[PDB]
Amino acid sequence: RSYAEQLIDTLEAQGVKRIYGLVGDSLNPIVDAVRQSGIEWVHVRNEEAAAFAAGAESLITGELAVCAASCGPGNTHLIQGLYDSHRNGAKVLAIASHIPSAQIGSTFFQETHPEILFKECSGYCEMVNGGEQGERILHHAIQSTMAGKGVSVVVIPGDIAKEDAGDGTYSNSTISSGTPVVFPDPTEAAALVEAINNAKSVTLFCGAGVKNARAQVLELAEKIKSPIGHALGGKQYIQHENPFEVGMSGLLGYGACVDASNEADLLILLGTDFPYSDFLPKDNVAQVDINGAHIGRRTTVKYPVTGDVAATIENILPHVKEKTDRSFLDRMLKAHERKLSSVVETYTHNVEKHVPIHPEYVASILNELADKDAVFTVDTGMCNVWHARYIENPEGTRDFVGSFRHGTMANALPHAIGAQSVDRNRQVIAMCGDGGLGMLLGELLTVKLHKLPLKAVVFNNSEVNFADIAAAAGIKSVRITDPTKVREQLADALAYPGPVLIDIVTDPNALSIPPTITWEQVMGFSKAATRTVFGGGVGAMIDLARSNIRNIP
Amino acid sequence: RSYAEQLIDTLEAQGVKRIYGLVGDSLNPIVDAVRQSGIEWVHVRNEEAAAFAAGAESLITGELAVCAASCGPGNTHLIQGLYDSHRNGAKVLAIASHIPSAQIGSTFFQETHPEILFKECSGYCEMVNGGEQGERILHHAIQSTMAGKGVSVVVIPGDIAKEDAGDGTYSNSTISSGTPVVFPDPTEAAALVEAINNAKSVTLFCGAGVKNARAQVLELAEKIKSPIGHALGGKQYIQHENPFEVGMSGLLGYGACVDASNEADLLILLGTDFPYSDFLPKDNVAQVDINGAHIGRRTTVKYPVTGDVAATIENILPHVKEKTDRSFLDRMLKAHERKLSSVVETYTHNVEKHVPIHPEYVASILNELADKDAVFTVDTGMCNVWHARYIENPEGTRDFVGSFRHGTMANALPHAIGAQSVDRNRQVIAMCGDGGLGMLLGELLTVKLHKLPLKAVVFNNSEVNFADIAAAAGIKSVRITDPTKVREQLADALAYPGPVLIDIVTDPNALSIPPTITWEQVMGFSKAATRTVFGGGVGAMIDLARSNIRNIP
Amino acid sequence: RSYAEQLIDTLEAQGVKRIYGLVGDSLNPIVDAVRQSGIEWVHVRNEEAAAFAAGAESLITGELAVCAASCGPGNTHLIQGLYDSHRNGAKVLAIASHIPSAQIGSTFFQETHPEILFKECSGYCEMVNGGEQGERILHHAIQSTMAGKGVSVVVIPGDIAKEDAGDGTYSNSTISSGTPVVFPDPTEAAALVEAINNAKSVTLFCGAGVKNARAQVLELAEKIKSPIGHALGGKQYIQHENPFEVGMSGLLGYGACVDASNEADLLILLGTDFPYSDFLPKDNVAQVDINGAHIGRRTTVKYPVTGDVAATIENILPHVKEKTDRSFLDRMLKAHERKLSSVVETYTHNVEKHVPIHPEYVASILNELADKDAVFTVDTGMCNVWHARYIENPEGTRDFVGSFRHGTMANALPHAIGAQSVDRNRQVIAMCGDGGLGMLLGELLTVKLHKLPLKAVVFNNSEVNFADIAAAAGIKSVRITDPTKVREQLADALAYPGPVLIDIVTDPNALSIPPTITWEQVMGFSKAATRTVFGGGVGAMIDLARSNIRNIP
Ligand SMILES: Cc1cc2nc3c(=O)[nH]c(=O)nc-3n(C[C@H](O)[C@H](O)[C@H](O)COP(=O)(O)OP(=O)(O)OC[C@H]3O[C@@H](n4cnc5c(N)ncnc54)[C@H](O)[C@@H]3O)c2cc1C
Ligand SMILES: Cc1cc2nc3c(=O)[nH]c(=O)nc-3n(C[C@H](O)[C@H](O)[C@H](O)COP(=O)(O)OP(=O)(O)OC[C@H]3O[C@@H](n4cnc5c(N)ncnc54)[C@H](O)[C@@H]3O)c2cc1C
Ligand SMILES: Cc1cc2nc3c(=O)[nH]c(=O)nc-3n(C[C@H](O)[C@H](O)[C@H](O)COP(=O)(O)OP(=O)(O)OC[C@H]3O[C@@H](n4cnc5c(N)ncnc54)[C@H](O)[C@@H]3O)c2cc1C
Repeated sequence: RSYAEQLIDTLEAQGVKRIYGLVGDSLNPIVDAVRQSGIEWVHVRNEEAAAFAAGAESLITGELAVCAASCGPGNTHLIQGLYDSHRNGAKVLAIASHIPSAQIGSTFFQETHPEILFKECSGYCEMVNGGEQGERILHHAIQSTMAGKGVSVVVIPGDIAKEDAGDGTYSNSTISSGTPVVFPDPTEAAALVEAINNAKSVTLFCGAGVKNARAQVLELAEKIKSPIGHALGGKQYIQHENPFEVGMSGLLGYGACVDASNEADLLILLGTDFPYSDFLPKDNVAQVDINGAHIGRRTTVKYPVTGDVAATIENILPHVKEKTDRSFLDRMLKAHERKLSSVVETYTHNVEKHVPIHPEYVASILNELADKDAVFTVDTGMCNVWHARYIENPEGTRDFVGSFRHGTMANALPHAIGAQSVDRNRQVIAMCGDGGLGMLLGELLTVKLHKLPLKAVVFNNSEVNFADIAAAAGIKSVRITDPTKVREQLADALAYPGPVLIDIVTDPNALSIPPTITWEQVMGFSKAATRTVFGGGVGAMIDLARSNIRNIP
Repeated sequence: RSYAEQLIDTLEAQGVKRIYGLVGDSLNPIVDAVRQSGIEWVHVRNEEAAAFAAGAESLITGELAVCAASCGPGNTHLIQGLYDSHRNGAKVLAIASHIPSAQIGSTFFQETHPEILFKECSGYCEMVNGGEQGERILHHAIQSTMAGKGVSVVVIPGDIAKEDAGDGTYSNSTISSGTPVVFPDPTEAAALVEAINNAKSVTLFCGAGVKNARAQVLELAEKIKSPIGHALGGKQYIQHENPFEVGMSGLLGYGACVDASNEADLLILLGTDFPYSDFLPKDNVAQVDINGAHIGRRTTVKYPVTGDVAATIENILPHVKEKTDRSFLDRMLKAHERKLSSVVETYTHNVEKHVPIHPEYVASILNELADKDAVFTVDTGMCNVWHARYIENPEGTRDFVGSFRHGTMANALPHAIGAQSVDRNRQVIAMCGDGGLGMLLGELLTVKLHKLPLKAVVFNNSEVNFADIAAAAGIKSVRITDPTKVREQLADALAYPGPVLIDIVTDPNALSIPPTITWEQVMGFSKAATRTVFGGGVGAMIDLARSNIRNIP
Repeated sequence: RSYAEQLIDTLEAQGVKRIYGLVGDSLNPIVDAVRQSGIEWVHVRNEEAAAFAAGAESLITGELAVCAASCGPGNTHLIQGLYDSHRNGAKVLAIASHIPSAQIGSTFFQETHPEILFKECSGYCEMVNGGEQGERILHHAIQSTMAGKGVSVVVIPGDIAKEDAGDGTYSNSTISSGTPVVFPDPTEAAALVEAINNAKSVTLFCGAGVKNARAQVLELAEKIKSPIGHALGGKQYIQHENPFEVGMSGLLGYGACVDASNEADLLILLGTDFPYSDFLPKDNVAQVDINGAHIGRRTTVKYPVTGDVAATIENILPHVKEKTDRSFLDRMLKAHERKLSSVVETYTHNVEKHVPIHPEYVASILNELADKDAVFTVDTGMCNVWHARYIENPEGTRDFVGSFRHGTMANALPHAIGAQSVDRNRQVIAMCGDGGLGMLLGELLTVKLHKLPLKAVVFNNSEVNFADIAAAAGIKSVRITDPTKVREQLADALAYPGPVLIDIVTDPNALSIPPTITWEQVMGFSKAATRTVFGGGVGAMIDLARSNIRNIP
């Protein structure tokens, strides 16, 4: 058998179910092996979508996901989605098909040196030079991404896919995909205990690193009476049913999070790399991170701790003294609810009758009507504001995929294609901005071909009729222009048993920016301390804020 | 004044009229300086289009063209178009806006290291670290691309655009954009004279390097009675009104070019880097190239000559003896016309009544109806076959832009946006494949915004209604399904004074591939000598073939 | 036969006589093929020396020179010498032996990715992946460096050297190594003519680009009565027998060059990339360079010309008007001789009796005693000052090799090993600094092994006895401590028919630095205009200065 056959057999034995990619001639031997296997080829019409779809699938499943591209220009289109996947921590293998080995170094038709292009967006990237070495580096690529070291790329000269397979020595191996339990160094954990016991008031600020530490964070918060704020990456895990909830920091922020973080005697950063330093205090900060290289990237950290959040809290809890004074927690919960109530009153008074349709009204209804376990994908831009302030996660059963770190546009539909491919019976909603729809046609043609029943909600601030474009491409569509019809039309679109594009004509003057917000602040290089956020209201998060006030002892 | 103001003033003083790009927040100071200048910002809705549009503009004008992108993901979208522009020899400066200098090295939001990504697709790529150094490297970037050394990239941390301008020392300089006259080394030129005088029969094979050498190539051919064949890059310059015409080599080839090249006593490669070595002889070859590093890249070369084609022929002509025997030239001209007549008879007999519409019928009519000075842009894929075999260049007044070397898909509309922006009164036709239309929407929205009257001819082998999609995006469209209506409907679409999308439903089974053509041959790594080309007919080129037979003495 | 045999046969057929390198196990197949060939392996004891020796050989012969290194750490030692060779324009091929192809991508023992390390110090660098492709990229590497495009590197996985040779298609080719004749663009040449005719006074400032243009530069100078100054790279070609000589600019400078350059109505930079902009005027400058990308790198250039210096002067001379007024030339020649006489009087009055020995006294005697056709190699540091101010080139028959652009230390003995290997009957003098002798032992052991009769002149400012070290390593040595014995002892050492190390105890307080020279000026980032040079005298150059005054009409 050939190396193309061995590559596909190896992926199949490891549980890979799909490969995303646009087929080109250099991939033909690999596509032929996939056709004879149990793996499904997912044909993306835009080559740039393949790596976002694989990234989104891996984020949903926790398992390896795979994308592929043809030689030269083909694998150049992997770069954006691989930066996004790599920064998001998605476990992706990219099969970068390459020119024939005989043409390397001759400035051949389509020739590139793909190893140079993926150096920053991967943990492992090597070229195959034969079947035996190709089997070996395929193992190393999978083992590197499954051990959490980043995206992996295997560059395969087209002709070598047809050469003989290796002998099986590396494909026979079991991949380590376990989660080690990382306890902190006792000296660092003792310094954190002392910092907490010496502080009269503590605030916890959580990011994506608290994903598997909800119970420990909440147990710690109840013991020391600490308000809990979050970065955007931690919103989905820690905001829901949180008795200590004080919102989010940054320009898309809300509530008393910036106040609680800067007024507490001690701030504890838990599993976060929140980059907007002008919102963070410097006086007295602790930071717990599983990657020690991340500690102190964003502000002065006096109590650094390398370790897992859950294992670190479990280790310090018997030595942390109970704080009976919750004056600070009560003050912050009250200020939090007043801040949310104030932005609702200032910006969304009688928003249900606003014409053209207010996007915040759409987001509020969308939060109510979407399924309790829906996946939301979020296009970079204004949709990040609507997700942050209106899309909630009751009981933690929704999933959220976006380009929160790499910040690239037009990611929602490619992410949704991967997320929807995991389970066709699960609802997937893609929040799309009209500006991020220049590549819409290829995304719709992929959705139509694979019958992926995702719901593309377009915040149309153009005038372009996206409902007519979707209908011409063979996709069911609806156009919403009257605010009194949003609930009815959205409920009917979300109930459609198939792919739908929902074209909602929204008000282009929605983004409210206070006169004090500068270009330096927007760009993230303003030094002066700030508590200023973009204008606009908030949604259903106010219900938890209000129950937390009623439950104050 | 600021460095952003100085950058725009410098480009404006050098004759730059447009900057192509998608505006993002990191570019705001530069966009503000453009607004107050005589330069027009051309807003591309797909960021990937900017570098193709600049590349196409530079190929048409011969002058500097400029594209720009916002930080991180933004300048990652420049890569495809910059590889294409760099390989095509287009003189492009890319303004790669970058994250704030204070965040470099902190894994900030959107952070990339753009210097690593452009190393292979540029001749110069440096980062600005202040206003004074920024003025200097802007000069060096422009001087490098104007001297023919490749694409140039200037990476500008967003905050530095607002810092003070340099003192003018480098912006005050005159750029050398001249064309030196490169005569060959007399020893190399003497060896070429001897090779020609010792050969009884000679064939010339021309590429893009004969652009300014038509008269010299034809004068040499008449003196030694040599058939003249071409690579695809040389078709536009040497095929028209050529009394020695014997067609093109490679799988998209036609006529007796492969026979004449391999049967002549001496083959002279003139200004070509044709990469399909299995079509080239090895026994006795000369090669003239202005870049000595390119000589002998593709086959055995015994008579290498570094120099300009026109200056080299002028230098050797007084020493080359007149060949009175034209038996070989006559045999090749006769075989050439029989080969063209044979493929017309085999593949396009009664093609005017073929249903669904034959793409070769569309291409033939398009060649007749398009203006004598039209620009054609060619989408990579089947449109390369139709351009090569049907779109002619009478009197050399048409221009052709495609991704002939980098071979990336979806280039036709981005190339056409740049070409059309040069002169709105000049016809621009974009030959689009239905597979290369996943990014169509953003291209149409740019064309609509700037009122660019290009004609997008879509070879629709899908069923998708692209005419309805174009009409929904606010673009005039027509749908052609009946072959007897192609001439009338195409003539009316080409006459429309504005942008039009022409959706032509064509036969998806057009590509004829002989059973002997292997995947190795398609991929370009088959070693065995070949004369086999893809099936299909040829167009109006047969008229010149037939006049050349009538003019045989 | 094997690819190792084919590589050596190919180099041998192209006239390669030596390969410099330290043999390691990964090179064994290549070393075995060299042993059975006419090529000599030159064993360098310090692997870092190999690339400097090849660079020096190529500078002396004008032909390809070759170095080799073993895998991993071995080819890492090529980098310094390859930056030096690449910047000096030496035509070098480096054979970078690499780990076995089966281990690539496995973090094997000694594994590196050598392609990344040579990107800036080469014009071509590719990896061999088989015998056929290896033959092809060997051709491309040689053709790139012989066409003047920079150093070339061929990376060869150790095991592939034992695989079968390619079929000969590329090794059968003739390499283009000719010198094209580059005439300027007539528009640029016309602007240069106008600038010269409108100026009342002109100064020419020449660099290494005037190597083959002495007669044209001197003919132009006589016609327009222009003083001729030089950068250090042009000293060896234009200073000797020059009736217009006005010295050198920069901190190591001398004479009226800075004055003549800044006081003339027009400055013409001819074949120079002199980097110390604070010594250059900005008001009215022309620049002629064969590489257009270099034009205007260093100051404002209003009259840029891309072209060869000799061809450009030949083209403009019939249109340049004769200037009969030589008031400026006479004033500059007089000021030049007064400046040289003044530094001799200020710094070297009675230097023949100075104790410890003055290095300027050593340099003056060395200039007199060395052969008329000697090669001088110059260690970076104080030896650059002594070469610049004391080592002359009567009739142009001496050669000079140094690290003038890359500026790396300890280059003199590795450069001298390559230069001496070209012709054992030609005198080679290496000017060594005591600080640049930490790697002396390996250099002496190579010189002893190959019986290279070079003369290592050590300016010993330590106390270390280098004569005793050389004697212990088996090399003839002499120690000079008395200034009255320098002439006699140096004459006897230079006459020794074999390698000699001459240990001269010199005064460590020789470097005179005026109180106005700042660290910014030493580092090359001071903006203010300057005419200040380091203290110290000059040598035999004063004889030409004085004859030029006597010959003033
Ligand atoms: C248009 C736009 C606007 C934005 N505006 C904002 C804004 O106003 N506010 C905002 O908050 N964000 C904003 N973001 C996103 C922002 O740039 C950051 O990506 C985000 O704040 C980071 O969230 P995080 O810290 O949860 O995740 P990450 O940056 O991924 O950090 C997670 C950290 O947890 C660590 N970790 C992982 N697992 C564990 C574990 N088991 N134990 C311990 N540590 C662990 C990781 O090593 C890492 O350091 C914006 C994004 C976009 C696209
Ligand atoms: C789908 C597809 C299929 C293709 N199939 C074919 C095919 O079958 N046949 C085919 O021919 N092409 C084919 N091509 C294109 C092919 O890959 C090459 O790009 C093309 O053949 C190169 O043309 P060229 O030699 O004219 O241009 P280039 O490769 O650009 O070479 C031009 C040469 O001229 C030299 N030069 C420039 N100016 C001068 C001067 N003044 N004097 C001297 N030398 C000078 C340059 O240094 C260079 O070496 C295909 C492309 C695509 C997208
Ligand atoms: C310790 C130290 C101190 C130094 N101090 C000084 C100092 O004070 N003064 C000084 O002058 N140097 C000094 N140097 C060297 C300095 O850094 C430069 O390397 C040197 O001045 C450059 O000389 P150049 O212009 O002749 O050569 P290059 O920089 O090599 O420039 C040659 C130019 O000629 C062009 N060219 C080549 N062939 C042709 C042709 N046929 N026609 C046209 N153009 C052609 C090339 O493209 C190039 O642009 C120092 C070096 C060291 C190690």
